[PDB]
This record gives sequence, C-alpha cells and structure tokens, in this order.
Amino acid sequence: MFCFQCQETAKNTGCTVKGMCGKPEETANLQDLLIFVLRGIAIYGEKLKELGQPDRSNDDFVLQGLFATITNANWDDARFEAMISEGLARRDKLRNAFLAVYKAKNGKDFSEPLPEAATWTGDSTAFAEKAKSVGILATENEDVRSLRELLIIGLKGVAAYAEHAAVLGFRKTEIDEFMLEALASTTKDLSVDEMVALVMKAGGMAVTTMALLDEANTTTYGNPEITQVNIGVGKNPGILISGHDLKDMAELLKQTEGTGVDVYTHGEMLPANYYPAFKKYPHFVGNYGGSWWQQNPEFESFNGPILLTTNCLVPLKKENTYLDRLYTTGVVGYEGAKHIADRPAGGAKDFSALIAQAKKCPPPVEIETGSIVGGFAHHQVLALADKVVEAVKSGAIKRFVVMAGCDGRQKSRSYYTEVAENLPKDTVILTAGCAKYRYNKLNLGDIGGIPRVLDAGQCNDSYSLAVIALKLKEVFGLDDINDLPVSYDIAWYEQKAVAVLLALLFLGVKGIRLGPTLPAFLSPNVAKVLVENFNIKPIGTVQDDIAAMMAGK
Ligand code: SF4
Ligand code: SF3
Repeated sequence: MFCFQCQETAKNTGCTVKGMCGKPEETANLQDLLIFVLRGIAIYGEKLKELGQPDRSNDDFVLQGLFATITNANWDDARFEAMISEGLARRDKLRNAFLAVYKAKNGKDFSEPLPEAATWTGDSTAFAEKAKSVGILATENEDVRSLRELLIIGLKGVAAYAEHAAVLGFRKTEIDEFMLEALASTTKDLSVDEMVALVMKAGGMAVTTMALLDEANTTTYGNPEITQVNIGVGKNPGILISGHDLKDMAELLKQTEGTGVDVYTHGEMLPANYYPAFKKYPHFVGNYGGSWWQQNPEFESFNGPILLTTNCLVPLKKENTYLDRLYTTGVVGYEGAKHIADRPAGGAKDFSALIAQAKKCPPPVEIETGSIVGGFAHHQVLALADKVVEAVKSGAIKRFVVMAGCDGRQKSRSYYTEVAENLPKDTVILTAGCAKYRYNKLNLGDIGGIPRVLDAGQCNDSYSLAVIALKLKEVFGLDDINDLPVSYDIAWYEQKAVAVLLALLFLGVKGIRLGPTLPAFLSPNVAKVLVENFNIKPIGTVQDDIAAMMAGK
C-alpha cells in the first residue's frame, strides 16, 4: 500500500504495509480506487460544464466519497466496494451524456484518448488487483505527486465541510464545480505554476466552504455563546455522540428527550454545547473524555452507545467490548458496527435503536470532574471587540496565539500543553478543533474577564478565528493582517486541518508554525515554495518558540 495523508504517517514518509492508524492494505487500496473513479467522474463532469450543459447530479456522491477517505472515517471495505461500483455507474451515465453533447456541438464523435480513470471498469472482484496500480505512486515525479496530493488532501477537507453544509441545506455551485476541476486536474500534465495556483484556489474554496458551514450551523442552531460545560457524569444511561455533524445532534436530542437517556458529547462534538438550540435540552449533560486518540478506554468506560457522525473513529483494541454498542452514521463505517442510514429528503435519521440499547446500559464511569468554558465564535468575540481592543492598546493583552487544529497520539504533542502552560500571563490562546484538548482542562484564568483560552468551536470554526483577525486588522487600521499581535502555532493530523491551513494561506497569513511535524506530502521543492511564499515553519523547543512568538517572529 501507500498512504501519506496524515501527520502520523510512518517515518513521516508513508505507510507501506499497514497504516499507523490501523488501515489495512486492502482498505487503503480500495480508497485509492474510489479516488480513481472520482477522477473519472470529474473528467466528464468538467467537460459537460465546459460544453454549457453541467450535470450536478453527482454532487453529494463526490463529497461523500472524498470524505469517506479521510483518516479514521471509514473502515468498512464493503462500503468502499459499493461506492466504487456506484461511482462507475455514475461515471458511465456522465460519459454517455458527454458523448452526445460533444457530438452535437462538434459534428463528430469524441475521439481523444482519456486517462484510464475515465474508462476502466470492472466488477467488485476486479477491484483489489486494479487498486494496487492506481494509487499515489502512479505519479512518478515527486513534485507533481506532492502538488496533486496536496490538492486532493486539501480538497477532501473542503468536501467534509461542504457535506455538513449540504446536510443543513446550504450549497454553492462553485464548490461542487471546483471538486471536479481539482480532481480532473490530477490526470493532466500541468506546470508547477498551474498546480500551485490550483492549491491556492483550493484555499480560497476552503474559505468559501468554511464560511458556508458557519452560515449553516449558526442559521440553524444559533450563534455560539459563552458556556460552562460539565465534564463529570450523571446517573442515567447515556448516548455519547462524537464527530462533527450538528444535524445528527439535533435529531438525537429531539429523539432522546423524555426517554430517561442522557446525551453527552465527545471530541469535536464538544462545541454543540455552545449552541442555543441545544442548550435548551436539560438531558444534554455535557462532554465526556478527551480527543479522539483516547477513545478506546473512554468509549469503553462510557458504558452506553457511542454514535460516530464523522471521523475520527479508531479501530477497537482486542480487549474493548463496545462494538455491540458502536453506531456509525454518515460517511463513517466499521465492520460489525451498526450503521444508521441516511435521512430521507424532508425526514430524519432513526436513533430509536440507540435509545433502546442505552436503557439496558449502566451509566457512565466518571473519569474526571469540573468544566470547560467555550463558545467564543465570531459573533461572540466581535461583540466583545471594544473590550479586547482596549485590552490590547493598554497592554493587558500583549498577544494572541492561535493554537487551533487537530490533536493526535504522538508524545511530541506535549509541546502544545507546555506552550499553553508557559506562555506569559498577558497572552490569550485562540483555539478551534480537537487540538484544544492539549490545554482546555488547565487553569489558566482570565485577563480582565476575558478567559486566557477562547474556544471558537470545531476545526471548521477556525473560520471564526479568521473573521476575528480580519476584524481586528480593520479596527487597528493595519495594512497587513500579519502585523496584528497574533501568532499561529497550529497542530494538524488529518485533512480538514490541511483545508484550514490552505484557507489561512489564501488569506495571506505568513509565519505559521505547523506541527508537531510537517507533512510527508510536501516534496523538498514544494516545501521551498511554501517557505518562500508563506514562511511556514516547523516547531522548535517550547522556550524558543514562545520567545520568537512574543517577538512577532
Ligand atoms: S491515514 Fe495516516 S496513518 Fe493511516 S495509512 Fe494514511 S498516512 Fe498512514
Ligand atoms: Fe475537527 S479536528 Fe482534526 S483530528 Fe480527528 S476529530 Fe479532530
């Protein structure tokens, strides 16, 4: 196999036998074949748009297919086989439409050779062998490989956010068109300039999509507000919801109301606690545990059903007993888990089986007590802008440090905890994404009532952090966003973080520290382009990085 799309990739080079995440060769290869088929869809879809007869019938399929290949999203080879077969059928429909339109517009049959992605077909028994030759290593040149895979990795992250927006009824044609432009581009022989421009365009589309998702989440569930979230437990059986999807949360809360089953969040569902639409339910207890990588013991000790709405779901340890109460939904899949089918148009998912099972479970084992404060998304922070601006001009706040992104397993991530602990007492940490769990249970206090850790929400709520920076740029009358008293020390793991990074680069943010390592999918020459254009940096020691950040470097 070959996969290098996450921070934990083997030797920071690539997983070649079995993924460090647990992904077996067969699964890895099937994900490659799915992406191959999506490239085929894209070739015809792009051509149809160019001919003035766009077909948007595959929009959701494309988003879901990309999302299913995110790290820790889908482990079920049966699901991939089904998606690949469906993809081939969708592709062939587009092919036939294209051929007819091309002939009408040109007065002759289409005759140009196409990449194999556009033409190869087989039944499911042919997939395993074909998959071996259509993956990342099919691109021989390391710079072409790096730029194509950077694009697809960023694109998957964008697709995830676009899927959540689509679930909520929010779509933009430009996003779905760009999915096909980007995918099709990776079958073409393009210059480095063209390939880099596509990556920058993806960053701009990450801005568009993150804005759309922010609109969707806040229009539907309200603006996040300051909330104190309990991290202890009650004495009722509960259902633990993890991942990111807020519509699943809305439906789970409605369906559990009055049943005697409590609802708890986990991981990237913590920010559901911040939304007024959800705060109204008394049986929504709070948040259980930490970030995704601790889930084996935590899902175990929770005792009730666990619902994974998105990544990250990790393989069960052999000693874990929660498979029989593990539920997947959306793009998530896991062999032997129970999957909750997609909602029908105008309807709702059916969580009744989780509720019935939860009534037979003991309540959660308490693993800590206390609280986490959050809800500082853009409406909330902009409301406080006068107070923040006066604190900066008076010197009470010397600097903001953006420490958003993803958590993960590697012990080097103690860096993030130590930075939070050792930053001067006149700084404020801004966060979003599960990177927060390295420092959100500390006792860092406040500056004149502004907490020293401001949690804007999920990784997608990095959007709020960008909105806040842009607003402060205006209030302070600065010409360059980088001259704000803000430093960026971002942790990354999976592909949504790459989308966020590309958005920040598109917005012109330079000097970002990215860690705890730099992506394996940046070739030396491509890394040089990013350093030259954007001054991206690796992490150093805690002491050195704090000093440099306080100096604005
Ligand atoms: S998702 Fe990450 S750990 Fe898993 S196979 Fe790919 S690079 Fe390796
Ligand atoms: Fe939405 S941030 Fe990226 S790592 Fe897996 S849930 Fe976390």
